[PDB]
Amino acid sequence: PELLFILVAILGGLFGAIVAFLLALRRL
Amino acid sequence: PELLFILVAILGGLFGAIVAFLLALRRL
Amino acid sequence: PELLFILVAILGGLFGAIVAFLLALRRL
Ligand SMILES: CCCCCCCC/C=C/CCCCCCCC(=O)OC[C@@H](O)CO
Repeated sequence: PELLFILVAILGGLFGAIVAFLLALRRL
Repeated sequence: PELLFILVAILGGLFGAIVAFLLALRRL
Repeated sequence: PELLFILVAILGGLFGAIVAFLLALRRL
């Protein structure tokens, strides 16, 4: 179950980076 | 503990995208 | 060990953000 929780953390970081990009476009 | 794990994973990706953007502005 | 679970979540989240930043960098 260790590797699966890593992908969850990796997928969450992938999601957070796109949120940072969408918030930037919201300003632009 | 599960909610905090996915939270800081999203915050890590949210924080990593901003630092990379500031690293990108350093080029140009 | 609730301390190191959060650290790997930060590492996994930062990993995901760098993935997306280089993933979107390919599209250009
Ligand atoms: C704890 C931090 C709180 C917010 C601090 C805000 C001030 C510092 C920086 C502000 C601007 C951040 C913008 C960040 C925008 C998201 C990153 C992005 O778009 O990357 C992809 C692009 O480079 C295109 O390939």
